[PDB]
Amino acid sequence: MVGQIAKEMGLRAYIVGGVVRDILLGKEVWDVDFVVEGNAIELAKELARRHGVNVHPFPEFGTAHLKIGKLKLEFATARRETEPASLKEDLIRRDFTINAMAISVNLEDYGTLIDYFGGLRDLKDKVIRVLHPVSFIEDPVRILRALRFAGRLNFKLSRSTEKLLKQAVNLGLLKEAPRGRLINEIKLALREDRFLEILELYRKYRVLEEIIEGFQWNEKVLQKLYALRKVVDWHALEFSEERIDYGWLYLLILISNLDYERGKHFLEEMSAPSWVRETYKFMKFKLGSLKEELKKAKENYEVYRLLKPLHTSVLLLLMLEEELKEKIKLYLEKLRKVKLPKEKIEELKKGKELGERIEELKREIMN
RNA sequence: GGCCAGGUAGCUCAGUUGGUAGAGCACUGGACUGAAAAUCCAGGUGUCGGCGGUUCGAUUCCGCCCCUGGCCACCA
Repeated sequence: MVGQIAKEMGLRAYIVGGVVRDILLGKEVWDVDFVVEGNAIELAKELARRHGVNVHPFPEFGTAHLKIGKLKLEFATARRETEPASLKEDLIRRDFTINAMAISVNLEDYGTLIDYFGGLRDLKDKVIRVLHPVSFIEDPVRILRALRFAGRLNFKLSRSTEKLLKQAVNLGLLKEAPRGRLINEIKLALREDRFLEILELYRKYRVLEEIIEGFQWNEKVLQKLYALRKVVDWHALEFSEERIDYGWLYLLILISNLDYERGKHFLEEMSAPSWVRETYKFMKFKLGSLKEELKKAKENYEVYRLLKPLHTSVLLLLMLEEELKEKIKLYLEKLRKVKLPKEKIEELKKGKELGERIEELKREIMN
């Protein structure tokens, strides 16, 4: 219908950017971005009115948003900056070549890939490539993005792009950029499954030292990150129904040896989940004594006592220890499995004494 | 879209080591009246958002959604 409405209005609309990339990468997404030559707002309004759905105009931005089923559609007028702008002009202002392509929805040429800068080739050769030298200078946030992309798609930075990147951070543009954009970029990054690789690019190009204050790289933290990777693998393998957000753990490991002030400040800027702040504040002090307690553990019931109150995160942190690993595993796939029949429980009930008694019975079963 | 709170009666508001819920004004009922109100006795003041899960047991622990408000990024 889009090419039809566009036909009627004498306009040209195209699918654009990341979406196109994801399409070419065989990834399906519910968020599609259109670029219209001519008024995009009217296109969106007509579309929404024909499908009979609510529409959300933004006349100052020149863009509109509408949802059809699970599809999320964003229409945007072609512009030359961040006279009518040509498609080519709207594409030239984007970050990397793999993000620089477009696909016509117009009825006559429909299905035709439009590639000006050779984004198809770079996608073909697995290349993260900036459109112009000045790129990272314009938007320093791209610095992270490139890395992020290179991590997820497992692409490589072109020599041009790499040189310009190193030069971009060397000029300290990372500190000058808006804190919010950067922080959000990182928040995106940690949600990747390949986020570890991204951290590797982060360490390689030394961007973390600029954004975080007091952060430095060493071997212990790195090995901790890999051990965390393995633990995450196993946990997300057998216990996968119990999954939580893993990237925050890697973040915690990164900020572990940091001062608590800059740590709480960082988690504050990062708007981390409550369980993340809890796990961090618990890790900063109590964790040592907890480990020392788990070392003194003999009976299984004491282990149950020191463990069960804690969240999954803390346990995943305890799996870092070689000595504690089999113990925590034993706690997970074994130590908690149990129930009690009717008559017995009825006799157990014959206040808090019911709970205490049940605990006495459980510790009677364990040891 | 991420996060933070706030979610408690009809309205306005507190409540942590999980263990049997509260205030101020409206609600019914009766004593009171010619009727009404005040006031007295009292006692409804409630699946403490919705739904699952862990637990003997969840307002609480966790997960997914609902609403409102505020900080935030809002194309790539």
